[PDB]
Amino acid sequence: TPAAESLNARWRTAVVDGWNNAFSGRYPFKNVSSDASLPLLAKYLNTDTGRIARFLQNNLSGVLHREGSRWVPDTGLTFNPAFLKAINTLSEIADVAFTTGNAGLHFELRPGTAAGVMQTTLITDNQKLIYVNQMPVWKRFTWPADTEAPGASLSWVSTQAGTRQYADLPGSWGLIRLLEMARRKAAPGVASGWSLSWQAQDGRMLNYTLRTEAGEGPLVLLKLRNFVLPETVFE
Amino acid sequence: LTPAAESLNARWRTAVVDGWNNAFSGRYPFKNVSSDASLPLLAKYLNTDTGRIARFLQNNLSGVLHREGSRWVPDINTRGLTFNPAFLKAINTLSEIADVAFTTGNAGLHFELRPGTAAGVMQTTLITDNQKLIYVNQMPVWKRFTWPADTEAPGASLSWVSTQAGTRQYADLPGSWGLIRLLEMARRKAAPGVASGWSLSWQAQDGRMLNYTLRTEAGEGPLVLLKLRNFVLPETVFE
Ligand SMILES: [Zn+2]
Ligand SMILES: [Zn+2]
Ligand SMILES: [Zn+2]
Ligand SMILES: [Zn+2]
Repeated sequence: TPAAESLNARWRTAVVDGWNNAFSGRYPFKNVSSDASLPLLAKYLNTDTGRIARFLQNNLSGVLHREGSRWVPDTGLTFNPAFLKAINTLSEIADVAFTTGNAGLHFELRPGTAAGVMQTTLITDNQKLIYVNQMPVWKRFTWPADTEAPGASLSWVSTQAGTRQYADLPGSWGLIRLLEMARRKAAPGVASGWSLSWQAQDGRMLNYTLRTEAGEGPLVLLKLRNFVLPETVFE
Repeated sequence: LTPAAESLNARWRTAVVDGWNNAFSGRYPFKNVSSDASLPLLAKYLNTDTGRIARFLQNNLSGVLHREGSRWVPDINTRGLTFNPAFLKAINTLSEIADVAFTTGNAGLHFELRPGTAAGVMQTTLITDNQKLIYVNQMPVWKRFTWPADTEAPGASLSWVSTQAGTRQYADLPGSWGLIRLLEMARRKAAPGVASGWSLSWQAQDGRMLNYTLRTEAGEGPLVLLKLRNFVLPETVFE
């Protein structure tokens, strides 16, 4: 219908044009060195005040409704399935990582053990976890955390060598780039838990368990890899 | 002090204090007024490592002042050079607030509330940034809240139902600081046998108490923002 087509043009002018100008050729969308701006991303995907949420409220209130964090179509106006997938992916990321109106989440890590590993050191935005042999406990982390030098790093001591660096990933997305490198799987019998494993250069495993406050915690940001904001709302 | 101390004080006012006062004079929480201070602008000044104040300290005072965790300590005591004690107290108050409420580089913290009971109170409704807690004297549970929480209409409110009347409003405080304005009104004391807990009580207009227990993640949680009430950023670093 003409109303549907005018809405598609408005969606590009009000939202998509600016989204692509901000995030083209930026990590996490692409595996590149240049980082997406977290405050700019918040301005687009904030749950209630973001540019996308406001567009949905101002133009689609009668055909699309919130169901907690989900966006559900109200039972020549058929939605582009890519548009529905995209807004649902962004609403899930906003619910986990942008609750305060800016990027910010908490999670906990518990260090694990591995044959031949004497020590592990994981750092994110100057929050350090050194594990040698203390009783393993859950350490709370914040992402992002205010620092002059943001980034994440991981190191280990083996039975064959002194301290070695697995990776040093600078920038506000350092933690996310590091998580992208881990082997990840559901933790057996751990509520909202994931077993993380980084295979170090000597073949040894650097093991941790991740526990979140909600959903996938920081792993949710990986849903932005190769993410495309559709240019159309209706088919 | 000496010409070097005076030049540094002048740089402190040009780089930091002039802008701080332009942003925050006659704004809540600094003054008990209707106009609200900007939370993103406040973060740009007091962020622990990246804030305008922290950067001034790093760029101009690295040889006479250093960090000890979240704290700022004089080394410094170079001959005839002495800090204004109000300057040291002020940066340490801001450091404490930043450590509790600005860990992500923007305003943001979590806390939990558990509702309590009072004679003649049949319901209480507490709302902050559209997060609602309705209590009707059943088995009490903890509810998690975030401040700020993204919403089109920020603010906080509290209402109650009593034996003498239906729903009454205790307060409706709009704006990003609504929760803080509401917490300011409560009687507060350490909770008996609750780790990092405070018992909060609002004395409603009918004389009945609207009781809650607050549990925080770190320090005073949202109560730390009350340290900004009547806060003055000193115009001088050195005497
Ligand atoms: Zn937390
Ligand atoms: Zn720091
Ligand atoms: Zn909402
Ligand atoms: Zn007061």
